[PDB]
Amino acid sequence: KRRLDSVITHMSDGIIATDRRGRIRIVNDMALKMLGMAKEDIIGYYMLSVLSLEDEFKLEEIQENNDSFLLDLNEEEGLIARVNFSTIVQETGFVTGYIAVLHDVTEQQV
Amino acid sequence: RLDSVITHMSDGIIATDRRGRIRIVNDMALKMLGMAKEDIIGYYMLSVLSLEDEFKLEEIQENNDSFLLDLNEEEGLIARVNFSTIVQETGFVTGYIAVLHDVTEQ
Ligand SMILES: [Zn+2]
Ligand SMILES: [Zn+2]
Repeated sequence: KRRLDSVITHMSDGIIATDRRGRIRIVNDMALKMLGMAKEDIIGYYMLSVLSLEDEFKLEEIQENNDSFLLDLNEEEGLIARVNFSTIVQETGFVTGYIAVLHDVTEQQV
Repeated sequence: RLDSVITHMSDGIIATDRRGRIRIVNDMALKMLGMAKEDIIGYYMLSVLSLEDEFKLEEIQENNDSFLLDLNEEEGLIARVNFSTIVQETGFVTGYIAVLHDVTEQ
């Protein structure tokens, strides 16, 4: 996690944070609305499976500096999110978790 | 295959269906284009970008090059445009993405 670019975040963003093993342990309400899912169907499940990426992408491929993935989060309700993955790291460099920031393509700024 | 693509909050974004017709466009893309939403939605992305002769949808998947476009008349804006595909679990395309980078962008 050398640059902060992939943790640039806005208040309308969906946030997912996982444990050491990539299982969702934090998910904010916006992420649940983007995903059309319930917190109970999310907590403890694998982030990459919930994001429908488990067969094209694995945790090992989340690098120190990642770019973004454009995802169709809800085809049933026309939502494109640019998705920024990143590792969480303690004081000596070791991965303790993972982050997904879900940016609505149509999100606004000032 | 998942395309990884560089994006910034200030970039214009255009999203299209399988036919390449614009369905989603953020406010920044409309500012860069200098065009109104209702003249953009449902029109061909490559027409709105004036590439219609020099680029084709079929080239997007396999292409890696980004292109330099002059975008706004009596505003004269230069953008770097990156093309990629939207692909779901199956592995089959649901549309296409245009990312518009202002060249003076930091
Ligand atoms: Zn955002
Ligand atoms: Zn940019």
